[PDB]
Amino acid sequence: SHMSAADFEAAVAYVRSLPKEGPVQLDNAAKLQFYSLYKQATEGDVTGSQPWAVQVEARAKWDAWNSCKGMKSEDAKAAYVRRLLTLLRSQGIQWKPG
Repeated sequence: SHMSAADFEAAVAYVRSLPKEGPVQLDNAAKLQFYSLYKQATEGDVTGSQPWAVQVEARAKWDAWNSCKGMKSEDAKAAYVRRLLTLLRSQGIQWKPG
C-alpha cells in the first residue's frame, strides 16, 4: 500500500533497471540527484578530490555527492525513495515494491 526509507534497496534497483526508452522518463539532472542520495546513503560524506573538469560525468557525480554533505544515511534513504515516488506519480505510474 505505501513506502518508506526501508524501501531504499528496492528503489535503487528500480532506478538501475529503468530502460532508456520507456514510460518512465529519467532526465540527466534526476540521474545525478539519485546518484548523490545513493552515495550519501551508502557511504556518507563525499571523499576524494574534486575531479578534473574534463571528466565531465565523474565531475558531475562528485559535485552532486558533495552537495549532500552532512546528510544522515537514513535521511538520504528517505529522500531517494520520496524522489522516486515523485517521479513515478508525476508520470502516472504506481510503484509496488514486492
